[PDB]
This record gives sequence, C-alpha cells and structure tokens, in this order.
Amino acid sequence: QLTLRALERGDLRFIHNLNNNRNIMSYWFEEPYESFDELEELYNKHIHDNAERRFVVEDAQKNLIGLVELIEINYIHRSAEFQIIIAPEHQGKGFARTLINRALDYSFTILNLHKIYLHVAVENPKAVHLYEECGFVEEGHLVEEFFINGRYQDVKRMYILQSKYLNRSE
Amino acid sequence: MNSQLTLRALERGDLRFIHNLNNNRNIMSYWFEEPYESFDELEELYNKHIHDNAERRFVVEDAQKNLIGLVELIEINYIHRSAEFQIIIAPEHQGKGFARTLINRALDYSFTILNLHKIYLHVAVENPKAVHLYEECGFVEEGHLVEEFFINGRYQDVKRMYILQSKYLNR
Amino acid sequence: NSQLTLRALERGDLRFIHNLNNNRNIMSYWFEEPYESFDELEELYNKHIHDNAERRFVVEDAQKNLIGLVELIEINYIHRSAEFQIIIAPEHQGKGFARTLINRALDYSFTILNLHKIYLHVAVENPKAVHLYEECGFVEEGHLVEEFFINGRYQDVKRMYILQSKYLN
Amino acid sequence: NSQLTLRALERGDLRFIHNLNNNRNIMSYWFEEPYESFDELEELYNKHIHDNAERRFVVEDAQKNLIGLVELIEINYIHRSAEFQIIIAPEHQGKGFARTLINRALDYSFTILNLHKIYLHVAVENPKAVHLYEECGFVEEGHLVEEFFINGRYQDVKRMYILQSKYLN
Amino acid sequence: QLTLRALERGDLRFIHNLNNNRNIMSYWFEEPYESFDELEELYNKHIHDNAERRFVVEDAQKNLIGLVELIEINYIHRSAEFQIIIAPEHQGKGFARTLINRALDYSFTILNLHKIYLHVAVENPKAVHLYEECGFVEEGHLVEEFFINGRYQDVKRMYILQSKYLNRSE
Amino acid sequence: MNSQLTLRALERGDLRFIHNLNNNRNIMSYWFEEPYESFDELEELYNKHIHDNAERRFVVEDAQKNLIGLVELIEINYIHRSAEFQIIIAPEHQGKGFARTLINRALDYSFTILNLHKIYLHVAVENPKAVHLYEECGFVEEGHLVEEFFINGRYQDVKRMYILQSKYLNR
Amino acid sequence: NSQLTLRALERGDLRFIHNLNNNRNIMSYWFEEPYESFDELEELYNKHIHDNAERRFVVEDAQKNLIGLVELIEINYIHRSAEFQIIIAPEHQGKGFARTLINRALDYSFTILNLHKIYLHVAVENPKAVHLYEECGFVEEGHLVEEFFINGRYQDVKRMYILQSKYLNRSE
Amino acid sequence: NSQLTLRALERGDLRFIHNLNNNRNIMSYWFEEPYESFDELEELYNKHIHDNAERRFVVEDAQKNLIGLVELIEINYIHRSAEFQIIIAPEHQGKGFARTLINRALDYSFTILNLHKIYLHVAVENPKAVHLYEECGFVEEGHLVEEFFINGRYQDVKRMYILQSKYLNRS
Amino acid sequence: NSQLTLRALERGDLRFIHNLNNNRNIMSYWFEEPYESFDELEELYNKHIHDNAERRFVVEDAQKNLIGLVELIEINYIHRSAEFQIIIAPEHQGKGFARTLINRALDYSFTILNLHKIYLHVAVENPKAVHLYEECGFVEEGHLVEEFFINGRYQDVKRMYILQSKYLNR
Amino acid sequence: NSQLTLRALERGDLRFIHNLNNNRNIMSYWFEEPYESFDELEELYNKHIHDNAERRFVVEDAQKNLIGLVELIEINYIHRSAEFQIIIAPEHQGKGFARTLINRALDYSFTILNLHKIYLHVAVENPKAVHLYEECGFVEEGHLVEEFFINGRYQDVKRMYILQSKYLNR
Amino acid sequence: NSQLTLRALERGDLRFIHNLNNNRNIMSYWFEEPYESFDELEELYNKHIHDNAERRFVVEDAQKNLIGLVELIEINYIHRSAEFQIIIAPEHQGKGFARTLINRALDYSFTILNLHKIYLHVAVENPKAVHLYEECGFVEEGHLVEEFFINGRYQDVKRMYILQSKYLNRS
Amino acid sequence: NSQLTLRALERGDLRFIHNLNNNRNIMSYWFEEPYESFDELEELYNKHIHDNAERRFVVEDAQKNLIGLVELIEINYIHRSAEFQIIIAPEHQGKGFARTLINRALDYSFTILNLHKIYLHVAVENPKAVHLYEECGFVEEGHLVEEFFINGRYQDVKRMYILQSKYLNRSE
Repeated sequence: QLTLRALERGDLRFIHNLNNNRNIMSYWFEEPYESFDELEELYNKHIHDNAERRFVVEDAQKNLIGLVELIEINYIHRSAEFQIIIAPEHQGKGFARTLINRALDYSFTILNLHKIYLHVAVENPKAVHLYEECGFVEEGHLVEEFFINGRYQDVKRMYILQSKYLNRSE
Repeated sequence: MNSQLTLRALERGDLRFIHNLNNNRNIMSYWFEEPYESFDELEELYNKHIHDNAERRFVVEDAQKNLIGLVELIEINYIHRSAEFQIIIAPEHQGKGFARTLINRALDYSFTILNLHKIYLHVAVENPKAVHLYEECGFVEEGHLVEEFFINGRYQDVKRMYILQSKYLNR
Repeated sequence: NSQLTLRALERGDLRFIHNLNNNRNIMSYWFEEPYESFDELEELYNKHIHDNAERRFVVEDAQKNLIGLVELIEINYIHRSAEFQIIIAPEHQGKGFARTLINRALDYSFTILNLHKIYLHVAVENPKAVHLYEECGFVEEGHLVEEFFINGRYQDVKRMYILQSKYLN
Repeated sequence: NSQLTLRALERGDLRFIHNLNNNRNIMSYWFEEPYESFDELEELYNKHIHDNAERRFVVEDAQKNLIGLVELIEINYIHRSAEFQIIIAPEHQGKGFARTLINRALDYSFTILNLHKIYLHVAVENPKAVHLYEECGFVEEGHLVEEFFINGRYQDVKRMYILQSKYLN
Repeated sequence: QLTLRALERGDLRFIHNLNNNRNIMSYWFEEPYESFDELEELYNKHIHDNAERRFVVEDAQKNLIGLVELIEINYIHRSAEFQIIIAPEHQGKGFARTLINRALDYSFTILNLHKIYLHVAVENPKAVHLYEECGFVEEGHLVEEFFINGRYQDVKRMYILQSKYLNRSE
Repeated sequence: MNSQLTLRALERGDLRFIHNLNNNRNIMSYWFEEPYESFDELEELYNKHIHDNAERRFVVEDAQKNLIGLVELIEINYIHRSAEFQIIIAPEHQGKGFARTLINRALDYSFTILNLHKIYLHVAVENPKAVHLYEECGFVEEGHLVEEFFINGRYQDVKRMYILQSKYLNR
Repeated sequence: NSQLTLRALERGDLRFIHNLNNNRNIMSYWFEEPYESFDELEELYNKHIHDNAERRFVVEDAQKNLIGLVELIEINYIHRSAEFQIIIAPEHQGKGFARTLINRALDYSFTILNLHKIYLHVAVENPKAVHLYEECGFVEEGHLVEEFFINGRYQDVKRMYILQSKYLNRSE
Repeated sequence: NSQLTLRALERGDLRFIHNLNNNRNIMSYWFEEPYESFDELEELYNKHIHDNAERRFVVEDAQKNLIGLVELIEINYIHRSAEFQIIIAPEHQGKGFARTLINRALDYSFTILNLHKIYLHVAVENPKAVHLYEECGFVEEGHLVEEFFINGRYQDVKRMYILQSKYLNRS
Repeated sequence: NSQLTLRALERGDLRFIHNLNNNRNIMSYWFEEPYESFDELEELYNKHIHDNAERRFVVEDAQKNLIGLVELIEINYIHRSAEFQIIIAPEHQGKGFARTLINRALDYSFTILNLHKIYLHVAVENPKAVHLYEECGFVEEGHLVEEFFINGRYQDVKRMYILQSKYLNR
Repeated sequence: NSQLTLRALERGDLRFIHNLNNNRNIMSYWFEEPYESFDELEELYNKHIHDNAERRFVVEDAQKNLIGLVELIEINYIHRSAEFQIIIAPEHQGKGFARTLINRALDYSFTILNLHKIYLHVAVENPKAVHLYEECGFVEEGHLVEEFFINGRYQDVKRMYILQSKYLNR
Repeated sequence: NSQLTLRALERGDLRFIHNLNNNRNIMSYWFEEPYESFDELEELYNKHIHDNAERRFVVEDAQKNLIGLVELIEINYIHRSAEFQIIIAPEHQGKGFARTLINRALDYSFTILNLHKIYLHVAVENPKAVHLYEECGFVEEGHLVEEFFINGRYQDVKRMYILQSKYLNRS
Repeated sequence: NSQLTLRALERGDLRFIHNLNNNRNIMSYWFEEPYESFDELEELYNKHIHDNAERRFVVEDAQKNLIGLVELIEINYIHRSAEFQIIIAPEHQGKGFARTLINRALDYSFTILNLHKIYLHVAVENPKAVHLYEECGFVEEGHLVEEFFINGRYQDVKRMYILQSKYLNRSE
C-alpha cells in the first residue's frame, strides 16, 4: 500500500510545512533555514551531495504522508542518523512502523550500512517505546543536548545494527 | 483577536510589502547594513544575503491573512548572544493594539528558540509614548544616544532599551 | 501640484527614461557611461543597481501618469554635494510642475540624504530657465565658457547652486 | 520484433530511465556516479552529455511506446570493449523482445562503434538469463565471487562475453 | 516624416534580411556572420561597445525603411566610416538623401566627429554621383580592394568634413 | 524546377532536420570534428561552435519550403584556401535530380564569395555512379584512400576528388 | 609625541595587527567577521581591501617602531558616524601617547572624513580609560548592560561620544 | 609545566598535524571531510579557512617544541555545544600534560567561546583514559556500540560531557 | 628645466604617487574611487588600467629623480574637455618648475589628445597659485561656493580654464 | 623488509610515478583518464585530489629510496571492493619485496578502509606472478578472454581475488 | 646588410616596442586599441596573443642589435589584404635598411601568408618617403584628407598599395 | 641508433619545438591553431594539455641531445587513423636516424594506441623522402593537387599510408 520515493524539487513545499510545528531550528546539510526560499537555495546547492538522503512517503492515492531522512552518512564507519516526520494529519494510522522498517531495509540492503542511530527526546516516552519495539536500543542518555522550547533538554540515543536487522530471524 | 495573528519567515513574495512599509518612513532603509530605496535594489540585496544569519525577519499576518507588519532582528551576535529588534506596523493597523502582542512574540522567538541573552532596541526620544510602551513590556533604558540618526531633516536622539533572557523566561 | 509624487526608479521605468532621452540632441549617460538604445540602457541599469553615485526618481501624478524625471549625479559623501537635473515630458511641460519638482528634489537631497550643496547647469541661451532656478533659490556661481558641444556649437552654461541651510531656513 | 527501433537517448527520456531504475534494489549510477532522484539524474545528465565512456539507447515500438533501455558503459577506445546491460519495462517483459534487443546492441557496438569485445554480468541466482545470453552467443569467462551486495547478501555474478568476429561470422 | 531610432534586439531579424541580396560577407564589429543566431550572439557580445553605432529608419507608419551604420569610429582622429542599406521594397522613393543628412547631422553634432568617409563600388556610377550631390568628395580609388561576385573590385573612398557640413552656408 | 531551390545559412531551428538526416546514415556524425548521436549532444555542440569559421552549412529548401538537404563545407583553411564539401539529400528527394544543381551552388559560394582555391570531397569507391556524377560536374580523382573510414561494419575505400577555382570560374 | 605619525594600514602590517589581538581575549573581528589565526586574518584582509565601512591606521614613531593601531568601524555616511577604538602595544603603554593618538583619530574623522559623530565603548571595569576619553571630550550616552561576554561573564560597557562641532569649534 | 601555550593553527602547522594523523590508524577528518596525504589536507585547509564549525590550537612549550593539538569540532552556536579532541605527540605522552591541556581547552570553550556543553569520545577499550577524563570533571552519558571502524574492527566508545555551569563553579 | 621629461605612468610609479598623496589633507581618489593605502591604490590601479577617463604622467629630470605628477581626469571625448591637476614633490617646490610642467600637460592634451578645453580648481584662499595659472593663460569662469570640505570648513575654489586655440595662437 | 614503509602519495612523488609508468607498454591512466607526459599527469593529479575512487601509496625503505607503488582503483563504497595493482621499480625487482608489499596493501584496504573484496588482473602469459598471488591467498575467479591489447595482440588476463575474512582468519 | 633578420615578436620585445612608440607623437594602437604606458601594452599583448588580424616581426642583425619593427595589421583573409607599417629606431635611420625590410615584409605577405594586396599610409608631408615606396613598387591609390590628428593637427596621407601578382612576377 | 629514445613531450621542450618550426616555412600549427612566436605556442600548449587528438614525442639520444620530434595528429578512434610526421633538427640529418624513428612511431601507433591506419604527406618535389617512407612500408594512395601554398606557389603532395596488420604481421 505505502510507498517511498526519493525526494525532489516539487516536494520542497511539503518539507517546509513539516518543519514548523515541532519547532526546532531545521537544517539542510547542516546549514540552518527557516523559509522556503532559504531551503530552495540549500536544495539546489547540495543536490550532488551524498552525506544525506531523503524520501517522501506517499500512499496509493499520492497523499503526502511523511518524510524519512538519513543524515551524517559516513562510508568508513558505515553509519547514519535517521529521523522521521509524519504530517500531523496522518499520525495515529499505524504508519510509523512500516516506514521505519523501510528506512532500515534501504539503509541495510541498498546503502549497505553497518549502523543506524537516532535521537528521541527523553520527555517523549511513546516514541522511545516505539523505536524499542522496532529493534532499537539505548546507547546513550545525552544530558542537556539541545535547547528546545525555553530550556536544554535530554535525549536518548538509540541504535540498531545490520546483522541484527537482517539476520535476527535465522 | 490577538492569538489570531501569526508570524511567518519572510519570502521573496513578501518584498513588495516590505518596500511599501519602508516608504512611509523617510529614513534610509537597510538590508544587512546595506542601504536601498527601490524594489529592484532590495530584491538584489535579498538574494545576495539570503543565506546570511545576522538578520531574521518575520511577516505578521492575521487569520483573514491581511498583512499586518514586520518583526525584524538585526545584528545577531552568536558569541555575545545579542540582537537588535525592530518592529514595523502598517499605517492602517497602527493604533489597534497589536504592538504589545507582537513584541511579546519576538521576545519569545529570540529567547525560547534562538537562545539569545539580550534583545535591545532603539526608540526616538521624541516619542515618549513608545518609550513608556516598551517599559511596560519589560524594557529598560540603558542609553540616550545623542544625535544618533539623521531623520527627516535633522539628527535625533534615541533611547537604547534592552531586556535580558533570564527576566523574560521568569516573567 | 500636491498630487505629484516621487518614487525611486525601477526597471519598469526604463522605457519612460529612454523616451525622455530621445530629443535631447546630446549623448545621454548612465553613471557617466553613454547610451543610445534601450538594450544599452538596460544593461547599464543592471550594472549600477548598487552604485550610490547617482540616484533617480520618477514623478507621477494622481492617476499615475508619468510626468518626469528627477536625477542626482556625481554624488559625493565626503564633501556632501550632488549635481542635479530634471526632465519633464513634452506632453506635460508648461503646467506649473517644475517648481514643485525642484522642491521635492531639494527636500529629498536635504532632509533625507543629508547633503550640503546642490548644483546644476543651465544653458546660457536658455534665459527663462536661469530666471526660474533663481526663483527657487539658486545663485549663479560660474559661467562656464564653451563647456558643452550642442547643436554643433560649443556653448556656455551657467552653473548654479543652493545650500542646505538656505533651503531649510 | 521487427518494429522495435533504437534511438540515441535524449533529455526527454530521463523520466523513462528514472522509472526503470526504481525497482532495481541497487544504487543506479550515471557515468559511475550514483543517483536516486530525477533531479539528481538530470544534473548528472547535463554534466556528462559529451562523455563518451557510456552510450545509451532507448527502445520504442510501432506506436512509440517505450519498451526498454540499452546501455554501454566502461567503453574503452584503446582496448575496444564495453560492458553492456539492458532493461525492459515490467509491462513489456516476457514478449520475446530481449533477443532482438541484445542483437541490435551488438550490431551497434560492432558495425558502428567498432568494438572488439562485449561483456556483461548476470546474477548467478538468475539461471535462465544466463542460458539466454548463451543462446545469443555469449560465453562465461568468469564466475565472480561475492561481487555485489544485493538484497542484503553478497552475490555471485557470471561475467559473459562475445567478440566482433563471432557476431559478424 | 521619417525617423531614426537606435537599433535594438527586436530589429535584428530586419538587419539579417538586409544582409543577403547585395551578397558580400556581412560583419558585426568586424566579426563575420551569415545566420541569425550568429548575429544574435555577436549582438549580445558587443552591446557595450562603442566602435560602431546603428540606426534603424522607420516612417510615420513604422515600416522598416533601411539602416544607417557608422563603424570604425575613432575618437582620437575623430572619424568614422558610414554605410547605408535601404530595403529593396523602399528604394526609388527619394529617401536616401534625407537619411544621409541625418547620419551626418548625428555624427557632426551629437558625436562631434571631424570626418565621415565611405566606400562605393566604382562599377556603380549612380551612388557615386549621389554622395557627390551630398557633399562627399573622392579621396581615393582603391584598386582591387574587395573580392565581390567572382573578382576583385575597385571602390571609391569618399569623405566629408564637419566644418564643411555645418558651416558651408555661412 | 531547380532555380526554385534556395540555400540558406543554418539556424538552431534546423537542428532537428539535421539530426534526422544523420540517422539514416549509420556512420558517426561530426560537428566541427567532434562526434555526436543525440539531438542534445548536437545542440550543445552547435552552441559551442556557433562562432567557429572552419565549417559553414546551408539548408536547401524549395519554393514550397520543403526541406531538401544540406550543403556543408568543413576543414576550411584560409591560408591554403581549401575546404571539403559534403552534401546530404533527404531520402524522399534522392533520385529527383537536384544533386548537380546543389553541387553547382556550393561551388559557386565557395569560389565567388568565400574566395577559395580548391574544394575537395570524399565518395565511396563502392558507389561508382556517384563517382561518375562528380566527374561530370568537373571533379577529378586525386586519390584512392585505402580503408579510410569505418562504415557499417567494415573499413571502406574512398575517392578523394577535387576541383580548382580557376577551372570553375572559366567553365 | 612630536615624533608620532599615522599611516594607513597595509599588508605588511598584518603580523602586527595579529600580535595585538592575542593577549586581550575578546574574540576579534575584521569587517564583522571573526578570526584567530594569521592566515584567517590575511584571507579577510584581501576579501575586504575595497570595503569602506572600516578604515585602519598604524602608528609609528620617528624610528618607525610600531606603536599601536587606530581603528574606525561601523562607518555610516548617512548618519555620518563611526565607532573608534585604539590599541597600544603593551611595550608602549604609559608613555603618554594615547591622547595624541585620540586627537589624530578625531582630526581625521572630522576633517578628512567629514563625519558628524564618533562613539566608542569602554568596559565599565576600566575607570582609568573612562577618565581618559572623558578628558579628550567624550561624554557618556549609555551604560550598556551585560553587553559582552568577556572572561567567563557578561560585562557592562560605557558608550561614549563626541560631536564634530564640539571637536572643531569648542575653542572658537 | 605552565610554560605550555596554545596558538591558533596556521598553514605552516600542517606538516605537524599530518605527522600526527599517521599513527592513528583511523581515517582523519578536516571539517567532516576525509584525508590521507598532506596535499589533501592543505587543499582542505584552504577550502575551510573561514568555516567556524571547527577550531584548532597548536600546543607548544617555552622552548617552542611541538607538543600537541587541541581541536573543537561540530560546534553549534544555537545548542552551544562542541566535541573536543586532543592529540599528544608520541614522545610527549606520559609526562603529565594532558590534564593541563584538557583544562586549557575547557577554559577557552567556556570563558571565551561561551559554550554550554563540551563532550568527547574515548575508547571503551582504554579505561585509563576514561578515568583520566572522569577525574577532570567529565561524566559518561553514552556507550556507543560499534561506533567507529578502527584498525581492523568496530569499536565502542564512551561519550563523556561536562557543562559550563559546572566548570565555572569549580575547584 | 628643458630636461624635465614626461612619461606615461606605470605600476612601478605607484609608490611615488602614494607618497605624494600622503599629507594632502583631503581624500585622494583614483578613477573617482577613494583610497588611502598603497594596497588599496594598487588594486585600483589594476582595475582601471584600460579606463580612458583619466590619464597620468610622471615627471622626471635628466637625472631621473621623481619630480611631480601631471594628471587629467573627467575626460570627455564628445565635448573634448578634461580637468587638470598637478602635484610637485615637497622637495622640489620653489624651483620654478610648475609652469614648464603646466605647459607640457597643456601640450599633451592639446597636441596629442585632441582636446578642446582644459579646466582646473584652485583654492580661493591660495591666491598665488590663482595668479600663477592666470599667468599661463587660464581665466576664471567660476567662483565655486563651499565646494570642498577642507581643514574642517567648506571652502571656495575658483575654476579656471584655457582653450586649444588660445594655447596654439600665442 | 620489515622496514619498508607505506606513505600516502603526494605531488612530490609524481616524478617517480611518471618514471615507473614509462615503459609499461600499455597506456597508463589516472582516475580512468589516460596520460603520457608528466605535465599531463600533473594536471590530472590536481583535478582528482579529493576524488575517492582511487588511492595510492608510495613504498620506501628505512633509507627512503623509492621502492614501489601500491595502487587501489575502481573503489566502490556500497559493494566494498577495489582493484589492486602494484609496480616495483626495475632496480628493486628480484629482491623478495612483492609479498610484503602485497600484504601491506591488503592490510590497509581491509583494516583501515573497511573493504570486503580485493581483486586484480594478471597476464595469463605471466604464470609466475599468477602463482605468486595464489601463494598470498588470491584465487582465480575469471579467465578473461582477449581483454587487453598488449604488444600487438589481444591477451588474456586472469582476474584473481581475496576476501576481508580470509585475510583476517589466517 | 643581408645579416638583417626577422623574428616573430615575443613578450620580452615589448620594452623595445614601447621605446619606439615614445617618439611618434601619435597615439599608438595594439589591435585597434590605444595605449600609452608599457603596462597598458603588456595587458593588451596578453589579451590579443591569439588574434590573427595583426602580425609583427622584430628586426635584428648579426650582432643581435634591435633595428626595427615590421607590422601587418587589418589582415583580412577573405579580401586577402593588409596594411603594413615599419618603424626603424632613430639611430638606424638613413643606413639603407628600409628597402630591404620593406622587401622582407612583402616577401612574407605574398609567399607565406598568401595575400593579394598590401597597402600602407605615408604622410603627404614626407615626399622623400613617398618616392621611396614608389621605387619599391608601391603605387598611389588615395590622398586621404585630414585623416589623422598628428602632433597638433590633422594631416593628409597617401595610401599606397602593391599586388601579389606583381611582386612575384618582379625584377 | 641503439642509443635512441622517445619521450612524451613536455613544457621544457617547447623552445626546441619552436626552433624546429622556423626555417622550414610552412605556417605551423598546434591543435589546428596557427602560431609563430614562442609565447603564442606556449599559450596553445597550456590550452590543449588535456586534448587527445594529437600526441607528440621528443627524440633524445643516450647523451640527451634533442634529435627530433615525432608528431601524430588528426587522431580518430572511430576510424582508428592518424596522420604522422617527423622533423629532425638540421644538425642531425643524414645520421641514419630517420628510419628508426619511423619504426618507433609506427610501433607506438599500432601497439599502444591500437590504431588501424597511419598516413602522411610528402611534398612531390621531395623524391628522397618519398623513397624513404616507401622503404618503411608506406604506399601511395593520393597525389593531392595544389594542396598547399608553400613558397609562393601551390604544391602537390603525396598521401601515403600503412595498415596495422601490415606492420605487425608482414613477417608472419
């Protein structure tokens, strides 16, 4: 039913809408941005660049569901950071697992990465329990990592490995 | 009402409106400390500094999407954690009591998101109602700048007023 | 007269400028670079969009008819002085618009731009123009001998000036 | 089968190429530079428009339906050899079009381009494909051990070849 | 009635048509050209450049009448070469004098040049007699100057001076 | 008739037609000694060498404006006053007897306008009718180039044939 | 003091600039861009050779010892103002030079540049400097609160200013 | 021992940095971009000379001998954080400089650059070093599993941090 | 005095120009762009090397000591005029070189460059130079009020002029 | 023999590479671009300095005489393989250095670079080297027919390979 | 006297060319572009190094003394024409080199460059020189009236030419 | 002759190239662009360092005397052909070198380049050269009429050629 498509220029206005509400400073290849035109200029500059890969998610009706990002990709350590944003009008439909699995399948089969980690705000038990459900395990509890909404907040770092993902059924 | 108003990062399309605002005023207008007068100069300036992060600007519109004004932070220093705030309300929305709501919104962004230590601003000595307004919002005078700006025919004095992050967050 | 407004010049106004510089019988310049054709002028316009040495303002009226041009050149921010010229369209010349125009320019050059002296050149063989600028408050400071080749003959211009303090008081 | 034609690839064909490289489950390249998105591919396409290292040909039929792609890469003008691959659209696979396609490529690579050897890789775990290329006249020359990571598992490809003299005689 | 307008990009297709029939190799700032696109590229390159000035001629109906060119303009010697091309559908209407006079008036008043010369093919008595009519005088008969239509052809060089043009009535 | 045909310097718009011609042929096609296959390659080549004068090309159309063929001079040397001529007629106009008219037109341009001394051309040994054609137009063999060009599967011989300016003008 | 002279800064002078901006421990800036290494600075110098927002002058004595630096930054020719500052090389402080320099800076700014107003900032924790500029005609227009993070804490600084007519016409 | 000093890196220091990143048997990075040869580094140094995400100091002594390098990387001026690394030359290890240098980098980070958190990475397989950092005020916040491929295999590293509020209210 | 030469300026001479413009006590420009440092002036020199608006000539004796600068600016090739300025080294004033200098400049502008008018500004409050120029055939044509800010007060310059024919019919 | 070092290549070393590729008797490339002259190779060197496809290591003894070249090409970071080649100077062959060399390369590619497969071509008609590589753990996986034109005839190369685990479980 | 030789101009020859264009009291041109200072010329030389409309040879002797310059300009490869100029250094005038040099430039023009017409300009006010050229084969084709502004006034020049057909069938 | 070696041309070598293209009095060319001055050539060299349409080799002897030049131009890898020519420095002609060089050029072209056909032009007014190339396996395929303007008149030249299988397999 659900599909993942590599991101392209048409998709930017959708990206841009996503990067509002949850109200961090957003980034594109580590360069920060607030406005469409800013983003568009960043998009055009880093079109060649492989440190980050993005995939829009649409359904069988082409409703734009959410975004799967991979950043900080390193091909020596063979690792990457993953995050995911679902559009508010599509949360609570059970989609997030399917997507995480598709991110992991891509990273661990096509990109051939060794390790995917991610970050979840400690003041968000639900997500933690979700990534836990999907294979992730805590490797860190990072104290005062980010200033969000008025204060420095803690976040869990969580990770999964390739042989685990691919071979844990054998 | 005033929850009804919303901030929104500026966009190429917003330049006409900016230009209209900076006309009424009869000072020179700067964009990243660089002067301009015509829309073309501005568009050329906008594009040059589209990536620069010493200034950030928000368009203020309402629920019916009318264009209300501009919230502007310039001179952002990310070592000393400071910036200068300016606000501009369109003529036909002056005197409807939005200022204090917009001031509060800008303070919010500067302190809860951008994580700055100090916002300061300039007001004309010759406009005490505006000075008594900011004071009411928590601003305090730190300077009377003598003959600082050449405005509409002569040099004018301005109050430099500030507010610190610790005082806002604890309001 | 009160209807007249001033507006920073923009790209769209280049047609109007070009039509105005048609009859002059002299080589019109742009940031001291000569030009005949729109295309020449446009390319120039893009090149000097940020050059502060010159500043231009279009005059339009009630229902936005293009009346004329106000122009400052050789602007110098050390000595605080500019040369000034003004052109009104043929189809609006002789209505009483010149004065108002002159004024609005001075107002700009003295209340906004913070200049000390404004000078201009008028053809000697233009009697009434010289008397006009006198009425607005200019004074001859030079009678410039054989300064400009015009209609196939070197001619005399007067150079005329007015000061910030004399406008404002 | 006789209806099928070959056509140098052009910009307009980039959509067709992109759709074809969707399912592959591997990272498609362009002049050895990887790409996922149309926009990525387009920018690449502009960059290597004159690079001779690779050459591409779109297959279309009677009423210009896009059938598939023929592709030569690592073309070497000293040793006179290219690697070769072919992709047919899902909605035209299994019609008897492969053979014809293979041939037309060889014809090109040997009658026009003046190459000596054509090689290609087929997944070992693809029995019938290997038998196919044998029928057109390819011979294994290598069984390449754990060459490509595919579906999360390093896999074996056979490398298969055919020569100019063997096509032409 | 007749008017001269500085040349611009819209006018190129008209230029291009003119530079066919009379069948020399045509030039733009001394660079040669045969095709529209060639010309257009030359036009865009030498838009700044002042060695040459061109003026389309239109009537009170905006019919494109002909072209007045000035080339080899030198502001030390204060001289230029002039030529003129009328479109075949507008020859024999007595226009050529009016135009030559307008070229001379421009060159000698606005540009303030000292001397305008030109070339006419010796095997064209009519034009010679025309320029003669307009003030020009022969300063040279240049032997085998140009290869035209199969052979090297002679041309008269003819000139007029500024004080002559402007003051010969006083 | 054949006065009815006209030459015309090539233009960006003519590239589609050129591309269509150079398909039939199953040689590689060059544009300023640089190979191409797809329309995009050609457009990119065209624009690069739009100013180069080592080659000149004319489109041949008729009175009803149908596209007839291409007259092409390459390798123009302006010291030795020489060039190579090639001609290409669209399929559906081959065998209507235009060639000799077009050949004569190209010779005309080369010799009465471009002022060249020698036009030479290549013809396939394996096509004697074409060879007996050029001879009839005044061309003469100066060489049998052994295995010169790789064409449609093997190396072929070609006649190099020429004609000089003095012989044309005195025809 | 009779000996002292000013010279517009040039490339040779960069090593000296750099030696000055070390053991004072603000972050330093060229045209509002930060820098710590020589190379960093050099790159910035070249990038900003045209730029008229800031003018710098080296001070040398009659023996051509490099005495100190006079900077003007934030120069605006609409408001006709600028911000001044001065740095003397540690091995030359307490030799009475500072006043003479300040007069020269005010003289250039107000004659040759034809500026209207010159301001500067003094750390509040420097009473002696405050007094100095105060002697030279400068007056307090601001006590800027927690303006700068210097040495592990935020610090107050005085803004001080002098006007052109004051400077030129005070004795008239 | 106080004789030790820190000096903003200069092009001329690159050889020394290269000599340092020989031993390591990791891949070396300059601004998140990998290098091996001095020529790669020098070309990287020039590209990134203005970039502010990283900061490097060469440590020398009274006798101007080259002791070591102090790096800050991944500097973020919103979240006010940065990763720190130190390298001592082989022949200067075990002479008691590390704590002093650790303490100098902490000083710069918190007194001049006005950061809030400094963190670093240390091999799980080097408890000596983990206990060293702990004694200097660092606390463990993570056990990164198989984070870095280093000399033959994937290794775990402790991530340790320390906060500005704590370095300043220090013993 | 008869030995004084004039030589086109070049890069080598910049040090000299720089030293000369040192204590001018008003800002020096170069093609209307202001400068203070040698480095600034050098960049400027390279930028305007083919710019014709201005032309500069170094003066040397038969021993090749650097005597002065002759400088024409605001050169207009339509109206054939220029502004002229001259600077003599502090170590060569009061030797009666000026008029020879003034002359050689006139000579070049009127016999080589084909200009019609030369004009120049002289501080009103420097009456000696005023009379000097009068003595060479310059004549007041303007008393320019408050033209230049100099030494903290706007001052008056005379503008003074001579024609090509008055130079040559003498 | 234990003293042999390996050092990343740099500009200084190009002379050596150039000399080594001299009488190869087939064309030498650089990032897949062919070259003959030092000057050509230098330009090439600057063009691909940050290109990761290929990596090169110079071999020296404890006395720093230039011993050989170790070279990895066609490096793919997804599939984790490279082609390997090695050249020893004519004046250092027949000293038993190859295997030490071969090893150090393997060592780098498998323990630093994180690669999974190394492969290499050896002329069939050079059976000694064939067995040499066999002796270090390489194994035929292809007999490539008429791959390369060498000395006026297309010749056969074996392609031979080893894995990361067979190197390390030894 | 045959000892004299001609040598395609080199950057290093520029000083000498500059020394030559001092005396002249005309404005000097390099590729139809005027110059005065050596710095203008050197910058012009580099711009036009590939341009083929002009050609220059330095004349030296057996003892490698610099004698003179031979220039061909306005070269047209369709009409096969060019203007020629010569300059002899002051201290080498009236020693009988001119005719030899005239004859060497004629030789190059017609035997190597394959031109058809060489013309030149000479002052009407220098009959000595007009008679010199006439003796070398040149014939008058024009009396250009007030053509060049030279040292104070406008001057007439003879335009003289000579054809290739005539230099080759020469005595 | 046993001593002779070939080396791909580099920048140092340009002076030598230039000295060669003087007193032979064709117009000379680099990548089909004309040139007379050293500087001209140098500029062309740099412009065409990538270009593979032409390859040049310097000949040196065991003492490193610069003996001559071997050029290949018009190289095409579809038709696999190229045009060869050779120039020996006047002070080295009649030393028997020419053949050995021609073999080396044919060897590079037909082994390392894997070309199919090598042609050259000889002026018809040079019987001796014709004979030489003829000895080396070249055969006439054209008598190109008035091909080149050389020395004040248009001149005939022979086109000659040899094929790869000939070169390699003739003794087989």
